[PDB]
Amino acid sequence: ADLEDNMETLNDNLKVIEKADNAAQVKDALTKMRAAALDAQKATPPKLEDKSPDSPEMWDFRHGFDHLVYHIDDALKLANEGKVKEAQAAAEQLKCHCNACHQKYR
Ligand code: HEC
Ligand SMILES: [V+3]
Repeated sequence: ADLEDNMETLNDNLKVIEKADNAAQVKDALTKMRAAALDAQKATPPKLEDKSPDSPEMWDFRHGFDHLVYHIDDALKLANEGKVKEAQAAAEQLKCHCNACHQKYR
């Protein structure tokens, strides 16, 4: 999948999480989001296409996904413990990090 597919996967599963009826449903969407984040971490966003692959911008882009995954992994901990509401609030914490990378690189 390309970066656009990964973003729609992140967007769709965040909506799945918000509408979920139990924590296993949240757990399942979070794992799909984890996969999509690591995949997206390997892409070059179009705005940075003529930057060096070693550029500070490209490393900042990749590191935004590391922090997103960290957050996804914390939400997964709550989902595995059966705490549906806390895991959902944990998933909402992702949104500002989605937004901060978009502001720089969308
Ligand atoms: C950088 C570390 C990002 C993080 C974290 C998130 N997104 Fe993102 N997103 C990013 C880029 C560079 C782009 C442009 C994609 C392109 O190919 O030009 C996007 C785009 C989106 C979109 C629009 C996709 C499209 O059809 O063009 C969506 C819906 C989207 N992003 C959602 C999204 C969500 C929900 C995130 C947090 C879970 C998130 N993104 C994080 C870069 C980054
Ligand atoms: V954070």
